[PDB]
Parts: sequence; C-alpha cells; structure tokens
Amino acid sequence: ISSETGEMGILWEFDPIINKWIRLSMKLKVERKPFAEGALREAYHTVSLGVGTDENYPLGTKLFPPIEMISPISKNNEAMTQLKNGTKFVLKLYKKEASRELYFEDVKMQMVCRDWGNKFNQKKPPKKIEFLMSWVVELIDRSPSSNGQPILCSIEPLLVGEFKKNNSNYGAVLTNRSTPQAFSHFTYELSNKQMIVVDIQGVDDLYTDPQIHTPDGKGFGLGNLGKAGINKFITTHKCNAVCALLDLDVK
Ligand SMILES: Nc1ncnc2c1ncn2[C@@H]1O[C@H](COP(=O)(O)O)[C@@H](O)[C@H]1O
Ligand SMILES: [Zn+2]
Repeated sequence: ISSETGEMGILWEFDPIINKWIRLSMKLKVERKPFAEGALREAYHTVSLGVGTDENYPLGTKLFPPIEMISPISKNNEAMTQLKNGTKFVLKLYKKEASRELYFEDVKMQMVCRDWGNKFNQKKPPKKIEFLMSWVVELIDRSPSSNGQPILCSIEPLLVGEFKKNNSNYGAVLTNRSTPQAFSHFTYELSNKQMIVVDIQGVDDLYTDPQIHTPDGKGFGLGNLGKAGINKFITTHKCNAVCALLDLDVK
C-alpha cells in the first residue's frame, strides 16, 4: 500500500477454522539491529507500510504449503487490521547456524494454541488469556541465502511490558503464577492427553511462542518432545486454585 521506502513480503496467515493458509502481501520497514535474542532467533522492531493482496506474485507450478491447503480467496484475514499501515510489530529471524516447513509449522502451532486459549477463556477463569497472532513472511526483496529458497521469517504483534517465561517445554516452573500452569494442565486434560501446551511465556497473560507436545511426537516442530515432554510436565506440576476451579483431576 504505502509509497514510502521499505521492503515487500509475501505474508501467510493460517486460519484453523477453515483449515487453510491465506496468502497476502505486505510492505515493511525493519530496523537494522535486533532488540533481543533467544537461543535460536533474533527479534527486530518493524513497522508496517500496509497490507495488500498477493495477485502480483503468482505461485507457478513443489509448493509448500501444498495448493489444497491454500484458500483461493483471501479478502478476510486478521492481518489487514493487526498489521495495518503504521503498526509497530516484531520480526523474528533465525541466527546463522530451519527448513521452509518449520516456519509454517511453528505459525500453525501458535494458531492452534490461540484456539486453546479461547476454549480456556470459555470456562470463565479468573484471568483470561490470549495468544498472539503469528504469520510467515517471505522477504522476497532480499537475496536468497544458500539456495533459490527465499529468506523466511515470522512476524507477530509487539508485546509492551516485562516479558516473562512461566514454564518451559521440559518441566521447568519458572514463576509462582497459577494461570499459566493451570492452562497447561487444562490443555492436557481436555485434549484427552493427546496434547499439551507448554512454553507459556509473554507479558502478563498475552502469550507467544508456545510449544505443543503430543504422545506420538509428530508435527509441531523440533520442540515437540513427545511423551517425555508430557511426563516432565507432570513431574513438576502442582495444581493450584485455578486448576481446582476448572475441576481438573489432581492426577
Ligand atoms: N512478540 C514480542 N514482542 C516483544 N518482545 C518479544 C516478543 N517475542 C519475543 N520477545 C522478546 O524477544 C526475545 C527473542 O524471541 P524468541 O525468539 O521468542 O526467544 C524473547 O526472549 C523476548 O524477550
Ligand atoms: Zn493442575
């Protein structure tokens, strides 16, 4: 949309309720230096210069995600309000030394957790939670890295405030707060033990970068540690007033 200097990107949004990816474009201006780093990625402040369609950037014939997983229509999406021209947000790049599939899997995983957030909030707990949207962006104006595969990154809204990690994906309980731990326990019980959401982290109860474990270990990226991840959560978990309010089993 905007005529100002920045760079273009193909923007991908996953929508769980129709089970499709929605493909868009946007222009963005990203700062030169990151403002934070974790173990694997760096985060950069970025501003949006508008969201558009992908009609100038045809797909052609090896596509991931596959064509049947892509919505033919993209007129409605969260990006058009949440990343509208002017918005400050965050872009995350992996450090030098992540396949194409994993960017998409991590964004899908976050959208799945966001759904679990809504389901938890429907039980009217004392504190509601929310997982941020997340999106894949192909930075198409940048030079390809080792191959004709473009530069990929993920983007999400800016969290304002003190960022805290509340548990990890392997059993750590890092704060005293109840709601995070009760949420993890909720996802375990109400999924009939088919999955658990951990790596609950963010600002207050606005969360981002969660991790799912499933018993069979498949999908949900490299952080999916299977039954081991699940058992490690169980070992350290102490039920709290929120667990009890949600009528969860003290097993
Ligand atoms: N959405 C966000 N808004 C603001 N800060 C963030 C956000 N996500 C992550 N951070 C911070 O940036 C660091 C690097 O991101 P991560 O790759 O998720 O570890 C985190 O450890 C946080 O301190
Ligand atoms: Zn509990």
